[PDB]
Formats: sequence, C-alpha cells, structure tokens
Amino acid sequence: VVAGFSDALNKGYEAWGPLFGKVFFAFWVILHLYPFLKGLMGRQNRTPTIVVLWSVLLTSVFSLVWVKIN
Amino acid sequence: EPLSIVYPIPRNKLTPYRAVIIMRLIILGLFFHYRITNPVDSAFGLWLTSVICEIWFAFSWVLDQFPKWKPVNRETFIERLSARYEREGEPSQLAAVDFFVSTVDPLKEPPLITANTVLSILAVDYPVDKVSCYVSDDGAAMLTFESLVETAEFARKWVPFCKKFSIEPRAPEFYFSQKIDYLKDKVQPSFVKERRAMKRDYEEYKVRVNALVAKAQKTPDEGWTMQDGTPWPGNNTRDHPGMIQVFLGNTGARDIEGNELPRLVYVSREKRPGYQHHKKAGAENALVRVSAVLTNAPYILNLDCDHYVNNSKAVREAMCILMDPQVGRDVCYVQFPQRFDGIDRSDRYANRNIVFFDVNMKGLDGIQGPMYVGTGCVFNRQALYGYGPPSMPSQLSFEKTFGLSPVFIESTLMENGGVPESANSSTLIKEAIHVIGCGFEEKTEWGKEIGWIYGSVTEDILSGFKMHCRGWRSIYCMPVRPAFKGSAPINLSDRLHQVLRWALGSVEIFFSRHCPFWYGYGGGRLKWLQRLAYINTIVYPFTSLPLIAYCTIPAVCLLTGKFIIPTLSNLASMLFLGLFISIIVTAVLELRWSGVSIEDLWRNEQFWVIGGVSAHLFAVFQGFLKMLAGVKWTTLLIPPTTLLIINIVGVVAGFSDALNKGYEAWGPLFGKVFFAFWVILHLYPFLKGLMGRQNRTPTIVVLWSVLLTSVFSLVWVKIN
Amino acid sequence: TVDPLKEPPLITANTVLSILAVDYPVDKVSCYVSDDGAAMLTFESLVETAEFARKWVPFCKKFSIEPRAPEFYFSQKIDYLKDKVQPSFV
Ligand SMILES: OC[C@H]1O[C@@H](O[C@H]2[C@H](O)[C@@H](O)[C@H](O[C@H]3[C@H](O)[C@@H](O)[C@H](O[C@H]4[C@H](O)[C@@H](O)[C@H](O[C@H]5[C@H](O)[C@@H](O)[C@H](O)O[C@@H]5CO)O[C@@H]4CO)O[C@@H]3CO)O[C@@H]2CO)[C@H](O)[C@@H](O)[C@@H]1O
Repeated sequence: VVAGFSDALNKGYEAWGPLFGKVFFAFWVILHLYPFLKGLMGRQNRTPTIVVLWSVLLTSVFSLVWVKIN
Repeated sequence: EPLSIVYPIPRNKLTPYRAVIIMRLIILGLFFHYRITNPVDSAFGLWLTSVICEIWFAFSWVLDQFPKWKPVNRETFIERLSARYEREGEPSQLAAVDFFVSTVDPLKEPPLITANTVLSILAVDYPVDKVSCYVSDDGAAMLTFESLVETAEFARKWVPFCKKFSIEPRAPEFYFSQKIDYLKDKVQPSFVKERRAMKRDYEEYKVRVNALVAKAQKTPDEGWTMQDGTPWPGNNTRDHPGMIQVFLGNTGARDIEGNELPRLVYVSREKRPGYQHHKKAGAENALVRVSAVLTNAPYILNLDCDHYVNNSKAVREAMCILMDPQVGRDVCYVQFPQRFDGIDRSDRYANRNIVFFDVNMKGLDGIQGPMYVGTGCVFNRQALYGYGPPSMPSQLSFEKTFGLSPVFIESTLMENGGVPESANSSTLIKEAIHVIGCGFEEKTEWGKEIGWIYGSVTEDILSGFKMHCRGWRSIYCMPVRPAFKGSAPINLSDRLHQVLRWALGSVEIFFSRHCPFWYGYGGGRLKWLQRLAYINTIVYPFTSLPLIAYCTIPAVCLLTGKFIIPTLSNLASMLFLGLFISIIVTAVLELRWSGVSIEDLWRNEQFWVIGGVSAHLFAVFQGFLKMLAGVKWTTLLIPPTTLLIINIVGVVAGFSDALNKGYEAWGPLFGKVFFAFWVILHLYPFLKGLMGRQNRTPTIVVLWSVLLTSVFSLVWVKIN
Repeated sequence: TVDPLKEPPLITANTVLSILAVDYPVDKVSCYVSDDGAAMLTFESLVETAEFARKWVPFCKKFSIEPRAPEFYFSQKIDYLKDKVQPSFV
C-alpha cells in the first residue's frame, strides 16, 4: 500500500478514482489484522506504542526519499 | 566449586551490536566530514552553530556508548554457599555484617517507615550472632528514640513468626498492605490463626506509634523528659552530647521462644556550635568508627530509610559473591539494583529509570563494575578504610591517618574482625562514646582520603571513583527478586529537585580536585574504558548547553533563515537515510538483549531531553557561578515553557508564511517542520501533566483554543 | 420520607444515625422524622435504629470518627488507622 501509494503520487492525479478503491480493500484487511498482531508483540492494548509511529513516519520518509531519488 | 558464575552475552546478540555500532560510527564520521567540507548553506553563523552543536552531540554519544561495550551477566548459588560454608554439625563460618540506617528528622518523614525498615533489617535470614543493625540520627529527636523503643518490642513479637513461616516481604506495613493472595504456597497447619493474631498485634503497635508521633508534636517549655525521669540530652539540636544505646542484644531482651535477636545500636553524634558537620558523610563515617569499636564486622551494608529489604536473601547472596577466594578477593562492594514500588500504569514521570540500571549498569559491570549510588551496597571494611586490594595489584602514621584513639587503631589492625579484648562491654561503650566525639576529625585523613569523600552535595559517586582508582573492583548482582525495594517520590517538584541536585553534584565534582580528566593518573590501576565511563558520568550535564541551542535552532530556521541544508540526491540524502536507519536499528538491537520495553527507551530519552532543557542548564549555570565565587519549580520550568511557546508560535507563523507562498516550499517546509515537531512532541507531554489535572485526557478546551488561535493567525495573515 | 419501597429504609436509618451522632450538646440537638406513606416498615426500621444508635453513639463520640454514617463509613478504602491514638481502638 505504501509503495503503490507513492507510485500513485508520481502520476499526474490520474489515480483520483482507482487509488481509493484499491487502498480501501487493503485498509479493510489491515484494520482487521493489525489490532491482533499489536497485542501479542505489544506489552499493552491501551497504548500500542509511540516509537512505532516514529519509525513508520521515518519509514514513510525512507520510501518517499528513495522514490524522489530513483 | 564455583559459588557464583559470570557468563557474558551468548554472542548471538553481542557481535551484531558491535558491528552495528561500528557501522553507525563510520557513518557519523563520513557524515561529519562531508558536512564540514562540501556544504556552506549560504549562511555562516546559523550553519556554524548547527555543525558545532552536532559535533558536540557526536562526541557525547561516542563517549557515552562505548561503556556499554561487552555486557556481562552473573548468577549466584545460595545452595552451594550453604552446603560449603554453613558446615552443618559444626559452628558456622559466615562473616559478620553491619547494616547501617541513617535518619535526618522525624517530622519530614514519619518514623513508621524507619521502624518498618528497621524491622526488615532485624528479620533477615542470617545467623543472629553475625548480623548487627545500627541506626543513626542527626536531629537527636526523642520521637525517634521512643519509636525505636516500641519497635524493639514489636520486633521481639514479630521475628519468630516471620522466621518460622518464611514470609516475605519482611516489612510489616508493606507486607500486610498486599492484595496478592497471602495463602498461596503455605503448608504450615496453624498459619491462619498466627497470621490473624500477628495482624492484630501489628495494628495495636501502629496505634501506639501513631500516639507517640501525635504526642511528639507538642514541645513542653521545660524540655523533653524520659520515662525514667531524666532530661533528654538532645534538647538543643545544635548543642548536645552524643549518646549510644543498645537494644535487642545479648545483654538486652530476648525472643518469646528464648532465642536471641540481632543487636540494634542507636547512635547520635555530638554536635556543638561553631563546629562544621557534614550532612551525611559525617554520619556514616561516625557509624563506621563506632561499629569498628563495638562490633568489628568486615562487611558494612549501607541503606536508607525509604528502602527496605524485600527478600531475606540479599545478605546471603552478598556473602556468596564476597566469599570466593577467586572472585571474592578483589571485590570491594556489591551494588544492588534499587527498584521502586507504587507505580501507576502511566509512568509519565519516568521515576523508574531502569534503562540506566539494566542496559548501562550491566554493560559497565564487565570492565570494572558499577558505581556507588547511595543504597544497597556491601562495602568491605578494609576497602572503606583504604588499603588497596590484597596481594596488589608506623604507629605515629597510623595515629595521623586514622585518629587519636588507639582502641580504634588496634581494632582496625585486625583483618578477620571481631573484638579482641572480648571483655568490659561498658568500657567499650565509653570508648565508643569517646570515638564519636565532635573533635575526632580535625587533622586526620577521615573523609579527605579514607572514608566518605567529603563533598558539598554529592559524594557517593566520588567515594566509589576514589576507591576504584586504588585498584579495587566492584560487582553488580541482580537477583530474581529486587531484594531492595523502597518508596519513590510521587510528585514532580521532588523529582526535579533531585535531578537538579544530581547535576549540581556532578558539576561540583568536575570542577573540584577529583576531576577524572587529570586525576588518578599515577600508577594506573584504572581501566581506560572505566575512566571514559567516569568522564561520561561526570560531564553529562554539559551537553545541556549545546542541547538548548540545538533545540532552539529550528524555531529560528523556520522563521528567519527559512532553510536547513541543500539536499543532494546522490550522497546527502543517502547519508541522512543511513544515519536515520542506523540509529533505530541500533536501538532495537540493543533493546533485544536487555529485555527492556520499547516505550521505556523513548520515555527515558524524552525525560533526559527535558532535564537537559531545564535541570542540567540551571545546574551548570549555578556551577559556573559557584566556581567563579570560589530554586523553585516554577522558576525551573521557565526554560521549558519559553521553548515550547517560541517553537509553537514559530512553527505556526512559518506554516502560514509558507502557505501564502505559491507552493514553492513543498520540500523545505516539511524539512523545517519535522525538527520542530520532534522537539514539540518530546517537550509537550511533560508540560501537559504538570499544567493538566490528568494524563489520560489532557483537555478538550485547549484544542478549541488552539484551533481558534490558528484561525486568528490565518485571518491576521489574510488581512495584513 | 415519602415511601420505603422507592428508596430502601437503610439509607434513611444511616441519615438518622448521622443526625443523632453530631458534635453538639445532647440537650440542644433534636431530630424529627416525618413520613407521608405512613408505612410500618419505616417505623420498625426507626425502632431498630434507636437501639443501634444507643450502641453506636458512645463509640463514635469517644473516638471522633468521621463520617458518622456507618454504611458510608465502614465502606471506605482510606486507611482507617491514620491518626488514631486511642490504645483500645482496634
Ligand atoms: O539512577 C540514579 C543515579 O543517576 C546518576 O545520574 C545518571 C542518571 O541516573 C542517568 O539517567 C543518566 O543517563 C543519561 C545520560 O546521563 C545521558 O548522557 C544520556 O544521553 C544520551 C541519550 O540517552 C540518548 O538518547 C542520545 O541518543 C541520541 C544521540 O545522542 C544522537 O546523536 C541522535 O541523533 O539521537 C539519539 C536519540 O534518538 O545520546 C545521549 C548521549 O549523547 O541519556 C541517559 C539516559 O537515557 O546519566 C546520569 C549520570 O551519567 C547519578 O549520578 C547518581 O548519583 C544516581 O545514583
């Protein structure tokens, strides 16, 4: 989703329709699956963490920077 | 047989750590070389400040991360200790232990906690003839004396029950106030009735102690009077003779079953007007001297009022560590991890601070051992006096170095310990009273180079460093149970004052004669890595001076400069990515082998940033002022509040100014805003709690105000 | 009181005990209880509360405990042995 998400940005706004449909199905699968995987690998369900958010946004910059450079 | 074994990391988590940290160092070096050479950034002062602060951070990090190299683990074997040294069927051959407890004043902290810790000390699993407890007070208050008198009877009642049913923790308050199932693995048929009766007795004792505390608040004009009908010697705090008393000893009371109980010695020093007395260095040193006279124990276990003994095995584990001819000869003290209790789920205060106690302390254990912290340490008596490691690496001289008293010199001349005369106990009490005289430490080397290193504020780390410079080695033992649990501060003012005190003590040590940069350089006997770790621990507050400037940088860069650094696809961005991924992978891999929760590292680093922002800054400025010569929490919060407001106003104003532009900031705006967001996210959670009534939900009104203020800024920009 | 079924008489009895256990001279304070339902349950509850107050008033007035309501006092998780100095309190 993140890789294709960036690949849609490079296009000239031609994915305004297709991107949401493809992303929505991925979001449905992830939203169902993610909460379970968080708890077993996480110490509490009240607050998953704040570091993973930092890593995710930094990882978002990672893919974005690479796409701009390659 | 080996009573304790010390095994390093299994090497499945250590070589990858070493490789990743070396890669990080190489990447940092390449980054700094490229930054120094190629870019100019079109501005000299801003770029110079950024690069110099980054270089200072790099030096700090490289000098702080190396001590973590070569982590080491350890475990002890009480079963084999008992099998060999206990020698069932023949007299025991276990060394004596002298527990120390020091109190300042009963009003600031209730005497109930002191009584609880005294009971926990008196209810350890060790032969009664060996363990001996000592309690010292600086206030010389009769409330503490009466509390100890009542605690003597309560201990007489409580010790047989605890030692017979092997209950834990030994502290009565902290044990009865437990919601864990008390009937879990107890097989004694008559446990329930005994527990109920002992609980009722403990409640009665609590009532009596509360009555004494309430009575103590009223001061008669004639002064305090004892039950026997004698004026209290400690009427005037400034001027009063020193007094020594004995309880629950072989001479005193005995247990209900007839067995004896460990002796408890209550010592109050002699203080006079015009005489300089140290806060705690002069109390523990006097305790060491008076113990050397009364019961010469080779091992002295130091503690505090708040901290009590959790499990009745810490003494046995210390004996296991210190008794081995191989791994017990060069050992000087066995530092224990001081764990705290009464922690909520949201530990926003980060008072736990176990990343230091586990990731860093164990890492340092490999080279030369941990540092004295001020609680839970079994010092070697000879090491405390100062002799150097055995098998390294005149009478007038002995008088000069130790003191004028000849009895103390004769007692300390014995390596094994004990009392050689073994007679005339009353004369020994008189000799102890003489030894605790105010003028004993006038021109001797007490404290200066022998005992607790005299210091204005902080001396534990100084004493540990001084005694390590002589070639000694220390151990770090982590039992499955904490074995030393104590109450922790729960508010923010106390925590801020404590961190400020630590920073001030570190700065004072740095500016004093005992400076690692140019101290302990004769004869070696100090590992280079250990000296590097000491330098890290001493000059850590100085990083606040560049940290404040660095965290201020983004606010100005986003408003006036409007630039950070030109971006080059080939090399600059690649180096940025390398650093960013290397730091996170290093953190994860380090956490892998230490069993630390991921959120704990983030919480600790944000707390460290806060302390650098305010506590370390004020401490270092006060250090400069004191060195040149020769605070409220509200004032302490001024720098954090100022930085938060300046950063938020700058980021919002620059966001509006970039929006007014024709989409020409698509890269630079994100680049400039990321650093500000990082700083604000590290800083805001702390300020919210102190200015908020709860951490669960900050508020909803502040969100309304923030959106309305954003509308205000937008409207003002549109209209002007 | 309006009716004992809508609200249990236990709360009314607790309030009556709290009223009867105030710190004021016994000759001055006087309590009055009125009912609109005229139910015998309230009368019997008050009759029993009279004996319970006879038992409870000296203890409360001697040990200066608070709050005076027994239902709302015994059901408190705050440390009940906080600042009590009476030797035979337990
Ligand atoms: O516990 C009681 C005991 O405390 C003693 O004082 C201790 C204190 O207890 C410790 O908490 C403290 O530990 C901190 C270090 O002092 C401090 O130097 C260190 O700073 C680190 C920081 O933790 C780390 O996050 C940071 O990483 C950054 C890199 O530096 C950057 O290059 C990169 O860009 O970003 C990362 C962050 O993402 O590096 C710095 C070092 O450069 O943080 C420690 C806490 O985590 O040390 C004190 C003494 O040294 C006290 O003396 C005793 O009396 C007392 O008993």
